[PDB]
Amino acid sequence: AIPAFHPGELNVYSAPGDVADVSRALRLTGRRVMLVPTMGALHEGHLALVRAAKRVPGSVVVVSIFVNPMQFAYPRTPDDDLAQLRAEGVEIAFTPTTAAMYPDGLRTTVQPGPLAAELEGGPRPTHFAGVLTVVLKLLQIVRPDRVFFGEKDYQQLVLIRQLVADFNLDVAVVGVPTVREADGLAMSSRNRYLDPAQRAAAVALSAALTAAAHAATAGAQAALDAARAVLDAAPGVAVDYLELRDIGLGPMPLNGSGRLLVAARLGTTRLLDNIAIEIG
Amino acid sequence: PAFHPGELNVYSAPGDVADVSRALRLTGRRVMLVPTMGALHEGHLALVRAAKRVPGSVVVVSIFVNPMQFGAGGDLDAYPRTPDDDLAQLRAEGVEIAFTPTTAAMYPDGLRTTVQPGPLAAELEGGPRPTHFAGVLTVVLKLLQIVRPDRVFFGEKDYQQLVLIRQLVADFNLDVAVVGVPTVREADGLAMSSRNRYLDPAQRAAAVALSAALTAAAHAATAGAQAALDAARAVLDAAPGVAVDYLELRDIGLGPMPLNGSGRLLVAARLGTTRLLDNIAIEIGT
Ligand SMILES: Nc1ncnc2c1ncn2[C@@H]1O[C@H](CSCC[C@@H](O)CO)[C@@H](O)[C@H]1O
Ligand SMILES: Nc1ncnc2c1ncn2[C@@H]1O[C@H](CSCC[C@@H](O)CO)[C@@H](O)[C@H]1O
Repeated sequence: AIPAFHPGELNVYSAPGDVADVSRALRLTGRRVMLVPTMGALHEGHLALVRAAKRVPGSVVVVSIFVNPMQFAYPRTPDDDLAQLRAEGVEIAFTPTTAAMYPDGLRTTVQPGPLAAELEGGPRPTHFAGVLTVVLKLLQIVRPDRVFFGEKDYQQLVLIRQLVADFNLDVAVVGVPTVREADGLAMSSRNRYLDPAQRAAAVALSAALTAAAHAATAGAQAALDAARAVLDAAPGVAVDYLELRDIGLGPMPLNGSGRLLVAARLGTTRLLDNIAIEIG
Repeated sequence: PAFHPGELNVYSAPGDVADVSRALRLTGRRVMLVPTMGALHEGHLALVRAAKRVPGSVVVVSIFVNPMQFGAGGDLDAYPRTPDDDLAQLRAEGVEIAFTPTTAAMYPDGLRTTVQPGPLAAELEGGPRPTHFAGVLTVVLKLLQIVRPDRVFFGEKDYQQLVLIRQLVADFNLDVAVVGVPTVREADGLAMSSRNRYLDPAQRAAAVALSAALTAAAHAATAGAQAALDAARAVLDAAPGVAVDYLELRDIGLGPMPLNGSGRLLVAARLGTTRLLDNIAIEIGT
């Protein structure tokens, strides 16, 4: 017997089987199930995922809130997150416990391809296994038609595309453009940790990337050099990498579409950003 | 793509069987999946029959000699391929779908994202072959995603493989029921296997010691674990030219738990270059 679902209201489920049964029943009624995976502490960046999901005709939006210990006190405002979702007209929140997600501990897991050891995988060599493992599980629990990820974490988005292709998953992966503060800083929960000198310096990540994207008419080296100049003008910004790659994060082609990605530490706060680049 | 019912329909393209499967499921039919590497014998046909008896089912039998679950050199080229016989057997069984993918269609990016099994995969069959079960669970995952069956069928013969498939399915919340089917045996007890064709008359005669030892142990087990294990071992010791790789008594889930009353006794032995497996349910004190 299928759990209670009240249309037009926020329905919250903590049991994987409960959201699974409702998702299945809803799909049979001709809803298209959209999945928005989050780790809570929702800002406008996450709302852009929600709104992207909402605009699909027939959508019912499932937002998972689950702090996945496998990809690591993280920020935790449960009541506030649910209010944001309620305000957005999301009808399903999925809020499992760790015990619910991992009843048998870490046993079978996803091993990502080699890209998981590069870029963000340098400092954190197991982070992406954690991500792909919990993503695969949510996909199987919820069985969405489409799943939504922000372009801000571009490498995560690329690896999710690889997970979906590699395991023949029947879901469309949708990347949603980065939401930015008024000065271009990519929205992130971490931003609140920056002191005022750090927050002023943080602007150099996005400024560096936009410079590069416009410098790119003069070629790949001019793009990279323009980006480095901007980063070089910021104090207290320790660049971990600044790398131009093709859109699938392979080596950058001589001409064509690429992505430029940057990561930097401002004190104890690590920030990432990335931008589309067209070479020449 | 076309699907003619009451006939065997062979699809090579994953997209083709995916479309047909989905179409069938929407029309009411329940999809049964029986994954094989071909070279079918009566053991595989019990799997088919178990699938076939599920009411309203359509049966998909996949045939794919999965390069990822083989080590080098060596073994992959040596696995028997008898596809004419296979398809004929499936037709004779009233199976409606054979799925026969190419390596390129399954591994267009080579080994990129893969399944990493739990620690069980390092044990028993995994000992000499530490990448073996990653290969199996990777292809089984992909098959379940392509075919999206209601239930998937595996033999008890490869009992550790069954256990790990159950782990895959639990751990990744796969929406499929795993059905284990009892081992089909020759008249004397020899567990049916594609490997048996590599036993000459003498080795074939000796090979009965595997099932003899396990059934003796299952009967001796009223007298406890030591008695069960020592009975099996005596039968194996008395068998000409059987080299035992392992004989282990484990809990039914094979994992980080002690044996109590209920267990599984598993044997692997070499007859010349041919490596044979068998296992049996054990009840201690029963
Ligand atoms: N500023 C932003 N703009 C757009 N998307 C964003 C932003 N900030 C965060 N997100 C997006 O919000 C999601 C964060 S939680 C991801 C869960 C996954 O790891 C599995 O556990 C992710 O899709 C970010 O890329
Ligand atoms: N004698 C038997 N009785 C019952 N089932 C059997 C027997 N012999 C083999 N099988 C069963 O036939 C299947 C072999 S193909 C497994 C495919 C996997 O590695 C990924 O490609 C397996 O379910 C055996 O346990």
